[PDB]
Amino acid sequence: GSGLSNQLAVTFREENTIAFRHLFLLGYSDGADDTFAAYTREQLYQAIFHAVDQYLALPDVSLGRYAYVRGGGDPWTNGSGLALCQRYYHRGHVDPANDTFDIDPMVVTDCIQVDPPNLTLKFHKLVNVTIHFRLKTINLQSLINNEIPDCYTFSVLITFDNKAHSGRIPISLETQAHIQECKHPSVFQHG
Amino acid sequence: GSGLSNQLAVTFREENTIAFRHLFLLGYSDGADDTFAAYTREQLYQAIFHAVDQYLALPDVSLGRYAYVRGGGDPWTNGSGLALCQRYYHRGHVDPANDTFDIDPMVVTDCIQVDPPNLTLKFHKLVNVTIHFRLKTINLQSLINNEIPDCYTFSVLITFDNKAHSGRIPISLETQAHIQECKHPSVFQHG
Amino acid sequence: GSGLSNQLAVTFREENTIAFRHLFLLGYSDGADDTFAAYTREQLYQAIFHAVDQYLALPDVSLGRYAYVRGGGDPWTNGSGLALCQRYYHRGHVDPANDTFDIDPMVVTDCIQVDPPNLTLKFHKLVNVTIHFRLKTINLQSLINNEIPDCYTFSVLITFDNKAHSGRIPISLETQAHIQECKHPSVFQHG
Amino acid sequence: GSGLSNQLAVTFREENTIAFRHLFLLGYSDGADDTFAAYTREQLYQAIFHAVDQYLALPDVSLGRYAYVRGGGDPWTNGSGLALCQRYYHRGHVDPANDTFDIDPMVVTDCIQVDPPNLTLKFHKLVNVTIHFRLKTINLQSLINNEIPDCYTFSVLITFDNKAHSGRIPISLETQAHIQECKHPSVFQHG
Repeated sequence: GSGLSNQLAVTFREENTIAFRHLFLLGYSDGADDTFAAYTREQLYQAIFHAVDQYLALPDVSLGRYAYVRGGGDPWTNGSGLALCQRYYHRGHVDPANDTFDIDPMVVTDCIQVDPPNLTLKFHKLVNVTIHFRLKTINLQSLINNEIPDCYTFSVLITFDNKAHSGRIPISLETQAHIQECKHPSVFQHG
Repeated sequence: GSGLSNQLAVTFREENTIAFRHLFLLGYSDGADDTFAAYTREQLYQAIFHAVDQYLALPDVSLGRYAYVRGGGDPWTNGSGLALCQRYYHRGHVDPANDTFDIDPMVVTDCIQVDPPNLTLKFHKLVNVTIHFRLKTINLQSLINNEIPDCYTFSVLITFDNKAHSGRIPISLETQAHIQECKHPSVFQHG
Repeated sequence: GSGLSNQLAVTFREENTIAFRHLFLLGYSDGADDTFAAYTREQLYQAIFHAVDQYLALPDVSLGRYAYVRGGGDPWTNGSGLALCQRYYHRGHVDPANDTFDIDPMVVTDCIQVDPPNLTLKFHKLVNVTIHFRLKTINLQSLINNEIPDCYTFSVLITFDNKAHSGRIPISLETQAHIQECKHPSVFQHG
Repeated sequence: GSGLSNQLAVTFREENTIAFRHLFLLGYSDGADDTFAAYTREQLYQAIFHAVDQYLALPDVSLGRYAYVRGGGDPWTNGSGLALCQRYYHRGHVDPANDTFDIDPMVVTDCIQVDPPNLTLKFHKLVNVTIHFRLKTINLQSLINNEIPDCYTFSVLITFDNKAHSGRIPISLETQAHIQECKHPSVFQHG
């Protein structure tokens, strides 16, 4: 009943999240979560594009059934499903060879909008790169616990964090889950 | 003698089972048991077919000597060695884009019979896919403990579980062992 | 001095042994010792041949300097460096399909001799396959502890164990070390 | 403030160091630090060259911004960025086949100088091979803790250790960090 309903819901959120890591993170394998990172530019660009591409090809490859979500204040412009954002110092003259730098640390955010069916990164002044998108899905497992399937909206955030400017960029994927009743649920139930 | 006979028997069952995982599970490696899963359709189809194909090519690749078993009530029709079954909701209209669904949760089981020497999966309404088959083998190790080799029948069940409808499908292989005396065992024993 | 001399010697034996596993065991990686095994015939033949071939190509690929050893009662015939042995039941009619077998458990050992610069395995009656060879090397590290380098003879035994007849064949490599003074050691030592 | 400043600095040093391992060590993966080693000559030469080449291509592949450093007494001749050194016994006649050796254990160091924009190893008398180079970088993360970015000089030492003459050559990368104020730091800071 209820204690089970909660565990099933948490489990549903974790399983989807694990699925998202395998689908969107290039070269991801279980147990690699806090070491997973990019070390070269090619790796980073390959990781960034693979994630956007897997987002576009989702209906054709995923074992789940997800609906795209469009709109919202940040940072999806209208019509937008995926936001590929770039944060860097407004001014970042960095010259270790002469032991100097000149910096305006105000952070600028450039975001590219991608609507569900090119990028020039600023490495020396890059704070980070994020990929934001939402996916909706029905929680069918509920039927086993004799409950009406729920309506989930997963907010997915992939972060390529360069805040340490260490030559190592850890990559992570996190999800927030908004749960509500579906508009029209119908489960035939007599026999 | 006897305490050893039991441990040897358990060990025999576990070793065969581990062998089955390496032979029938595509991409399997030790220590991956409870994380092993499919995340895309291609992976899933590739996993399903590899298992059936390895079953067909068994006599030509295995380091063991297994005999195929035919018949039985469920779910082998007569003449059948391997049953590839599919379980899905009788009715499963699932539309997250419009927050609705319409479901008849009665489970339907479609099984394909494969006789020892094409598949269309229903992802949005798929409960699971199973592969059932039996293999017989002689337990020769018994000779070391000065015992007459036993006759084992291994019932193998491979499950691709989609009950969580999470986008992640864990894959597992389990075995049940039926043990009995062989019809005619002969071990020359004088010298 | 002496406590160090012993640890250095043990360490020398372990390092060489670890090196032997990487050189002679096909697909070997650290930490895989008690799970390392073959599951198909191709794997097994590929493992067996790779070991013999690496033995033949040793002078051209190893980071160490090993001398081959010839002779000895078992199982090197004279002129022999490597013995590839096969043990199987003198008689092993094994027919699980009809639940019978007929066995003469006397073990027969067929060994092929390979002299430092084809195989037909009996799977259903195979007890095991071994590869035996000896390598000599000088223990130079001794110089650090101000000692005269030692003369080591490593007896290497690789076993592909099928005694469980489980479809799984664990593969292992073990070494015995015979240590003695070298015939003529000379370490210039004035400055 | 200060407790954070220290942890951030230590973390900065560790992250850069981890980055160096992924960039310069051929085939490196996390968690492999004390087992990482070469077992054949090809592996060793491939490891040595990959490290030098990655040093030369650094500006084009790294996610960080490093400046090369030239000069210094040991072992960079002037104009030198990378020193590829070789240490071996002045005299090392090693003949295990006849159980003898003749050695002059005085160590000779041959170093090749590489200036930022062929090798013949002596395996039987090789003590080790080292690769020494320095890289400078600005510690930008400091801005988060409202501090002026620091000027770091990383001294990188890669060691291919053959002192055990065991056939196994462990490979490691270590760093020393020299920290000082930058010549001219400027961080605009009003708004």
